[PDB]
Amino acid sequence: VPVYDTCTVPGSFALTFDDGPYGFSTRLDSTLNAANAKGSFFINGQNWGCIYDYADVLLERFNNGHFIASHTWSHVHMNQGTYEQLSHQLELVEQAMIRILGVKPLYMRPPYGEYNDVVLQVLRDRGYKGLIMWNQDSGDTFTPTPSSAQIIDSYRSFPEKTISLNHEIKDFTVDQVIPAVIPILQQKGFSLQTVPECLGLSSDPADWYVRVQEPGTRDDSWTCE
Ligand SMILES: O=C(NO)c1ccccc1
Ligand SMILES: [Zn+2]
Repeated sequence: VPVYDTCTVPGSFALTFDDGPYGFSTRLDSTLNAANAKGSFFINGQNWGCIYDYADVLLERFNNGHFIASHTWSHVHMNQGTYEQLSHQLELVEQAMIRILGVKPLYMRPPYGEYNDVVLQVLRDRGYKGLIMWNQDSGDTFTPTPSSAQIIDSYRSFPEKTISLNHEIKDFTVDQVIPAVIPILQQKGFSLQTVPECLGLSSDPADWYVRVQEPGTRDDSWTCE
């Protein structure tokens, strides 16, 4: 399976967000949507909330052309898992997206940026088309944590074709950084694209997923316990 860390489309720039959705996600998506900016979201199943409790955010995200991909169910250190454990960690997110959205993801980003040959083999066997890394880090999960002003200033020098790592579980990323950096990036000539579009893969959201069935209605299986 191919590993990607840099866009190829001239002028493109990928704002990417890990570990969500979360309690500020509706705000984040409204900010992106108001600027016609597209985000890439690498979601968990049970980590900072249960994915089924975020179904409405996920549906808005899906239907507005944002890119949704897997970050594993439980945010595991994948280099420590067996083939079978990793397959389960991916299957569980696939199943949630099948229930909520009717589709399976074709892409994923490994927690901690940690992967190996077992990870790549599981991805190949499960039909994934790509493992998505990054090439610039906002620092929003560094500890001690930089200020929003520091993060915004770092964004002023991230060049074209950046795939930027952010975490939507950080309130200041949603409330301070992204509202400041969208105009910085758009006004200097960058196109805020999803990762597949910026890689010269398809710009059609339907090509980022495999349709399995019609989206489900919420029932008692929409649970993480
Ligand atoms: O899982 C992660 N981000 O979503 C991660 C964690 C540590 C370092 C780099 C990335
Ligand atoms: Zn993560």
